Amino acid sequence: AGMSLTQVSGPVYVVEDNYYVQENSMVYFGAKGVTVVGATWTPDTARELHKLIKRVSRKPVLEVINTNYHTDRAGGNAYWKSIGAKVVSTRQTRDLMKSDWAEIVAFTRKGLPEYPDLPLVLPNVVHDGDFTLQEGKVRAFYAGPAHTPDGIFVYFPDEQVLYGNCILKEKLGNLSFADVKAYPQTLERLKAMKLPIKTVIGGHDSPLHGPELIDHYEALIKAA
Ligand SMILES: C[C@H](CS)C(=O)N1CCC[C@@H]1C(=O)O
Ligand SMILES: [Zn+2]
Repeated sequence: AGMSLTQVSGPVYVVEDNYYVQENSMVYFGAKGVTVVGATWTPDTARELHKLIKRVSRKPVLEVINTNYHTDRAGGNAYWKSIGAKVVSTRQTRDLMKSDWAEIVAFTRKGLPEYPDLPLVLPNVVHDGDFTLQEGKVRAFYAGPAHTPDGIFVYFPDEQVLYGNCILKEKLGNLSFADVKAYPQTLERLKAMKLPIKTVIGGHDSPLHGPELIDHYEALIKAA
């Protein structure tokens, strides 16, 4: 399918969005409502994800998390706002989106001319630090700059799943916005947290990996 929504563990699902360059996002099906992790590429791709969500649960989509300011994590925002979902991010992500959205849209369209020239749609729930959703079962945190200055991780403690965002993935990928020297420092700060992790979901390439994906990418970026 153009997009798939698949259970990883209990309420924790992975989204494979095959539009444009494949990106993987996540969904958490909570008792009172649904949390989307990563807005997907466009308002149309967001609508496609919502269609899949409405075959699994009738509960409202409460919020979407922009895990960075880039088009693959924030492009769907207009759609999510249009159906009453809050758009959630860190202060830094919101700040960078405000200043740099035009630039990232232009960059995206250089490789993907078919990609729409999307207007800015900012997060409207903006956090000064780390934050949780779903009564602490969805835990967003910043461990430093990497693929972008602002990219965050999302951890699901009950299921021991870490969403890797654009930070963790199989291939070196795009380094145009990256802090290449900070990248391994951020991955080491992450590993120093000693989170129980059974599964890491890569934000690009094949989603399902073990905790070793962290060390895999760390080795790649040190050689870049
Ligand atoms: C389409 C490009 C290829 S460098 C891409 O993968 N982008 C552009 C912004 C979001 C995403 C990324 O770098 O993770
Ligand atoms: Zn990405």
